[PDB]
Amino acid sequence: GPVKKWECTVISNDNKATFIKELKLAIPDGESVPFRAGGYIQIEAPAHHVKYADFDVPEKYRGDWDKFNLFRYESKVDEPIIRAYSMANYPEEFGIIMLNVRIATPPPNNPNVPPGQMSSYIWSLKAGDKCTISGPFGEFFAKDTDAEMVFIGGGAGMAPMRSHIFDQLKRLKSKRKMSYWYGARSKREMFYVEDFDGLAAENDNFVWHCALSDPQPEDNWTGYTGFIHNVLYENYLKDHEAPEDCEYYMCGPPMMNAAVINMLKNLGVEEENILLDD
Ligand SMILES: Cc1cc2nc3c(=O)[nH]c(=O)nc-3n(C[C@H](O)[C@H](O)[C@H](O)COP(=O)(O)OP(=O)(O)OC[C@H]3O[C@@H](n4cnc5c(N)ncnc54)[C@H](O)[C@@H]3O)c2cc1C
Ligand SMILES: NC(=O)C1=CN([C@@H]2O[C@H](COP(=O)(O)OP(=O)(O)OC[C@H]3O[C@@H](n4cnc5c(N)ncnc54)[C@H](O)[C@@H]3O)[C@@H](O)[C@H]2O)C=CC1
Ligand code: NA
Repeated sequence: GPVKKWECTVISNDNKATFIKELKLAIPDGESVPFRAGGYIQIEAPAHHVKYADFDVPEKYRGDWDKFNLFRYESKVDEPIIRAYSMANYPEEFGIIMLNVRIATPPPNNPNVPPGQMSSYIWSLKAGDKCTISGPFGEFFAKDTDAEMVFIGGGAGMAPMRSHIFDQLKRLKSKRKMSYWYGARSKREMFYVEDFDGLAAENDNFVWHCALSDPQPEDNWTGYTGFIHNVLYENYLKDHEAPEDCEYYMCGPPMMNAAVINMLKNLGVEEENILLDD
């Protein structure tokens, strides 16, 4: 009754990184989900059986798949399932839902356990497939203030970061000072580069930076390296006159969230200015 549902068509489902796919969904009749940036939807899947060997993984991203023999895996799901995924589009990107979905493979120290149910299903989807979503939901919303904003994302945590940043600069026409600090493992794992480069070129109040935590020899990389929290500290927060006056929004793997939070507390940032999704 109260929660709305849409039967969507898959527009595309391309790899954006070795272990991340961008699922793009078309909403029926060109309508839009009435969400807020930072929110999420629930995807549901029927019973199914999929093989990793059938995933479309481009050769550019296949290196670690071959290296760890990840095409061995199969996922057998006996009953319908449901999971949450965050919108990577912002609300005025009408008619679509964009998601960034990390494949949850078996842990390497435990390789024979079942692969992740829903991410394996999503990775099997191809253009033209149908996909049912409900919502929207969420609580990871921007504060309505004039404070400087610092966004920290890592890996698939890109999704709500993109939603938030575009919402501020395009829908809200914000003049707030904004920066985005994004951690990727190596150059091929970067994505949405055109999106944020364009925003920074058009908005004097927005800048962004990528740090590579494991740069590869073929990257010819001369930018920032290491964990993103160390890069943000060294190149911006260390010398900030008043880091406690900023609002920090972050989404990354658990160990990135913990390192960022620790660093901000050590700088005297208060918990009300440190925001994560639940
Ligand atoms: C609000 C919210 C927003 C989210 N947004 C996103 C998003 O934007 N993008 C995203 O990628 N995810 C997101 N997530 C996480 C997402 O919902 C899923 O939890 C994730 O995709 C994994 O689900 P799964 O069904 O693929 O894996 P599951 O089936 O839940 O399995 C999880 C992992 O456990 C492993 N495992 C299984 N059995 C065992 C065992 N016996 N021992 C050890 N390990 C085992 C699996 O191989 C897999 O690695 C979000 C979650 C929430 C709550
Ligand atoms: N809860 C939510 O709203 C959302 C959750 N996610 C989750 O985000 C996760 C992202 O994971 P991946 O893409 O595999 O990330 P990853 O392995 O590619 O790492 C991304 C970056 O995180 C940082 N990082 C990683 N390990 C670190 C450590 N030990 N210490 C400090 N920094 C570290 C590095 O800068 C690294 O480049 C996924 O598991 C996904 O489920 C994704 C989107 C939204
Ligand atoms: Na700029």
